[PDB]
Amino acid sequence: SLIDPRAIIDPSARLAADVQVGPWSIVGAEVEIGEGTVIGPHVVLKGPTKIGKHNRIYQFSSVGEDTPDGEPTRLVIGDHNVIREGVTIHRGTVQDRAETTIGDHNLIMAYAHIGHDSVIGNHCILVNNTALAGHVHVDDWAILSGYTLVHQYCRIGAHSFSGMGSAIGKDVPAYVTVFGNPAEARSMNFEGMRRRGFSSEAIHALRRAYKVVYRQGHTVEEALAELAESAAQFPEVAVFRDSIQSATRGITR
Amino acid sequence: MSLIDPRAIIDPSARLAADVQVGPWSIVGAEVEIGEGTVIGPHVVLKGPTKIGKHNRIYQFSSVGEDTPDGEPTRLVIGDHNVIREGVTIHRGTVQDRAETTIGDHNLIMAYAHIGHDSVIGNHCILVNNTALAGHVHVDDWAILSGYTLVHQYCRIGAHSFSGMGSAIGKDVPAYVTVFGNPAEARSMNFEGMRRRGFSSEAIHALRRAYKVVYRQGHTVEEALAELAESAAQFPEVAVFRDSIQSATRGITR
Amino acid sequence: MSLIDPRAIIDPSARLAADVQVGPWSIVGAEVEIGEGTVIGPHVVLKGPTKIGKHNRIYQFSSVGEDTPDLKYKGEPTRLVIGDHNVIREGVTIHRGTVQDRAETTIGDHNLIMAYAHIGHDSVIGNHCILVNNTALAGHVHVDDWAILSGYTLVHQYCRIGAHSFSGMGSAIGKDVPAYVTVFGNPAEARSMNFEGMRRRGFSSEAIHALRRAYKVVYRQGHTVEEALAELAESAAQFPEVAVFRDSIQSATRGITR
Ligand SMILES: N#Cc1ccc(CN(Cc2nnc(N)o2)C(=O)CSc2ccccc2Cl)cc1
Ligand SMILES: N#Cc1ccc(CN(Cc2nnc(N)o2)C(=O)CSc2ccccc2Cl)cc1
Ligand SMILES: N#Cc1ccc(CN(Cc2nnc(N)o2)C(=O)CSc2ccccc2Cl)cc1
Ligand SMILES: [Cl-]
Ligand SMILES: [Cl-]
Ligand SMILES: [Cl-]
Ligand SMILES: [Cl-]
Ligand SMILES: [Cl-]
Ligand SMILES: [Cl-]
Repeated sequence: SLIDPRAIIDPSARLAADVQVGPWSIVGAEVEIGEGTVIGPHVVLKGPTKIGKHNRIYQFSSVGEDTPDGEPTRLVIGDHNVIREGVTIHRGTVQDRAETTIGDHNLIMAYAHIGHDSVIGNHCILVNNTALAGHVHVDDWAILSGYTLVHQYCRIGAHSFSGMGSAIGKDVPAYVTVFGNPAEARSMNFEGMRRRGFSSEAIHALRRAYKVVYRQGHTVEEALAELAESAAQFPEVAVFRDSIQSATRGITR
Repeated sequence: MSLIDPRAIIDPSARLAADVQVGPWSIVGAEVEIGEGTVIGPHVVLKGPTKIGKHNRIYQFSSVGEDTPDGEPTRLVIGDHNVIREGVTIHRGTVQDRAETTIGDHNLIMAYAHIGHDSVIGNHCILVNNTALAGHVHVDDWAILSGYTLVHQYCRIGAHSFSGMGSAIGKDVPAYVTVFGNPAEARSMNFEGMRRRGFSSEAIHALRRAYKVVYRQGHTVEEALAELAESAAQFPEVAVFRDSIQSATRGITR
Repeated sequence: MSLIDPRAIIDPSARLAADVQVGPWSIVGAEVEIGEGTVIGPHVVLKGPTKIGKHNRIYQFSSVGEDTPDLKYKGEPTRLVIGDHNVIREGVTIHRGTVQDRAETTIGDHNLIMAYAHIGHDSVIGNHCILVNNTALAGHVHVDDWAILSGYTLVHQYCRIGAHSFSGMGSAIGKDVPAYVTVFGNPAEARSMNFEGMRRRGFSSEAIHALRRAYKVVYRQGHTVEEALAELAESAAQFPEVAVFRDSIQSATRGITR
C-alpha cells in the first residue's frame, strides 16, 4: 500500500495515483500532491497547498502552516525538491501575494524555516536551520549555509552565498559571498561559477563588476552606470547589475 | 470527531477539562492537568507534574514538561491563552531552585524555541523561532526576543525590551532596551512598543532621558540609579526601567 | 507492558538485544542493531547500517542514521556507530558516513547530545562530550574527549575540537580548537583554557600550571606554530596533559583558532 494505513488523508486532498505517504502522516484539507512525491512518516501537511512531482518530504516537517504573526492563503511547491526533517513552511498572506512559492530542484535541509510570502527559485540550497523571516526572495542556485538568518523583505541573488551563522539584513546581489552577524560582502562565488561551466571571460567580467560596486569608492548610482557596458556584453554581469538595481533595503557591504 | 483523539495516549492520572482537544499520537502523561478550551495538536509529548491553563494551543512535535538533561516533585505551570508552536521544548523546574518553570498568559512561543528549567516568562511575550533560554531566565511582560536569541543562565530580560535576530545575551537586559549582536550590545529603547502600548508622550520622553542617564553620560550604575530616583516616582514606567537595573545580578547589557 | 511497543515498527533485518525498549510510533529501520539496556523513546526514526550500543537513551523526534542530504552522497552502504551510555535528546539528527571519507560516523561513550543538535556525515565524537542544544557539526568534525560545545555552536567541515576544550554559546568555529582552549563568538576566537574542567577532572596543580604556560607559548608570545611546538616539547614529555595540548596543535590542518 503506497498510502500507509496509519496515515490520515483528508477527503478534500487531491493525490496522484503513485503518491507515497508514510505512517502517522497527515495530508490535511486542501493539500494537492503530484506524481512520484514521497511523503515520509510523521509529516504534517496543511493547505491550501500544492506539492508538485518527485518531491521528498522527511519526518517531523510541518508544511503549509498558517504564519503565527477567512483569508484565502496558499503554498506552492514545484518538482524534484528535497525537504528534510523538521522543516517549517508557512503559506502566504492576503496582505501580500497570498503565496509562499518554492520552485524546482531545491534542497531545504533539517529545521530550515520558510516564512510566509517567501519565494524560492530553482536549484537552491538552504542548509540546516536557515531561517527566512518572511517576504524573502531567493533566486536560482543561491546557497545559504547552516543557520543563515534572513530579515523580512530581503532578496538573495542568483548564485549568491552566505557563510554559516550569517545574519542578513540587506539585499545580497547575485554571485556575492556574505559572512557574519551582521552579514558583510566578502567576494564572488567563483567556485559556483566553475560548477556551472561559466567562461573565463564571464568570470573575469564578474570579478571586475564586484570591484566597481565594492572596491572602487563608487556610490550605488555611480557603480550601476559604470556596469551598464559590461552588463550589455555579458548576460551574467546583467544578472549582477539587476540585483543591485532592484535592491530596496540597500546592498550588503 | 471525538475531542480526545482515540490514537492519543492519556494517562489515567491526567486531568483534562471536558472540552479539551488532543490530536492523534499525542501523549498526555501522568500528573498533567489541562484547562478549558486548550487544543493539543497531533504528535505532542506532555509530561508532568504540569499544569496547563485555559485556551492554550500546543503544536505538533513539542515536548512540554520534560526533566532537565543537566527526588522531590518539580512542576511546570503554564497560564492562559498561550501559543506554543512546533518542536518547542519546555523543561520543568529543579527542587534546588524554585521547583517550577513558569509561563504566564498571552505568550507566543514560536517554532523550536527552548525554555530551560526554572525559567519564568510573564505575559504577552514573543519568543521568535529557536529562541533559547539556557535556564533560570526571567522574561518580563511584553518582551520580544527575535529569531535565534540565546539567553545565558540567570539573565533577566526586562519588560517591553527587544533583542535583534541572532542575539547572544550574557548580561541582564533592562526594561525597554533594544539589544543586538553576539555578544549582545544595548542600542536604544523600543519606543515603537511604548506607542503601541499607549504610553504617554511624557512617559516616552522621561524613558528617553532615563536611557541617556544610564548609558550616555558616563555614570556608574550607582550614580545612574540615584539620578533616576526622582523621575521613577513621577512615572511608573521609569520605575520599571530603574527597578530592572537595580535587580541586575550579572550587570547590565552595555 | 511489552518492551517493544505494539505501535512501533521493527524491520525484520534489525538486530536487537532482548531487553531493548522501543516506544510507540518509533521506526527501527533495516540494518539497525540495538544493544542491551537501550531505551528508544516514542516518535524516533532509526535508519541503518547503524550500530547503537548499550544503555543509550534516544528521545522523541530524533532521526538517527539517515543519509546525508549532501549532493556528493549516492546511496552507498555507509555506517553510523554509537557506543554506550549516551543520551540523544529530542530532535537530534545524526547522519551516516560517506565512501569519499572513511564511510563512518562514530560516537563513543557517555556523551550528552542535546535537543536539535546535528552530527553531520563522517564526524567522530569521543567520550564524555556535551553537545548542547542546536550544536551543528557540518561533517568530518572530530570532537575529542570531554569537550563542551555550548548552545548553538556551529562547526565547519574537517574541524578538530580538542580534548577538554570549550565553546561559548553561538560560537562559529572555522579552524581547529586545540585541547583545553575556550573559544567564543562568530568567528570563534581563543580566550583562555578550561581550568574549571581541569580541576573537576582532578588534574594536578603542576599540570594546570604547565598548561597555563603552554597557552602563553602558543598564543601570547608572538611565536609561529613551528617555534611554539619546539618550545613545548620538553613540558609535553613530563606532562601527558601538555602532550595532549601539543598533539592537538600538531594535528591541526585548518590552522588553530586564534
Ligand atoms: N549538499 C550540500 C551543501 C552545500 C553547501 C553547504 C554549505 N556549507 C559547507 C558544506 N559543504 N558541505 C557540507 N556538509 O557543509 C555549510 O553550510 C556548512 S555549515 C553546516 C553544514 C551542514 C549542516 C549544518 C551546518 Cl551548520 C552545505 C551543504
Ligand atoms: N508575531 C510575531 C513576531 C513579532 C516580532 C518578530 C521579530 N522579527 C521581525 C519580524 N516581524 N515579523 C516577522 N515575521 O519577523 C524577527 O524575529 C525577525 S527574525 C525571524 C522571524 C521569524 C522567524 C524566524 C526568524 Cl530568524 C517576529 C515575529
Ligand atoms: N549538562 C549540561 C550542560 C553543560 C554545559 C552547558 C554549557 N552552557 C551553560 C549551561 N550550564 N547549564 C546550562 N543550562 O547551561 C550552555 O551551553 C549555555 S547556552 C544553552 C544551554 C542550554 C540550552 C540552550 C542553550 Cl543556548 C550546558 C549544559
Ligand atoms: Cl545481518
Ligand atoms: Cl551492544
Ligand atoms: Cl553545492
Ligand atoms: Cl536537551
Ligand atoms: Cl557562553
Ligand atoms: Cl576553577
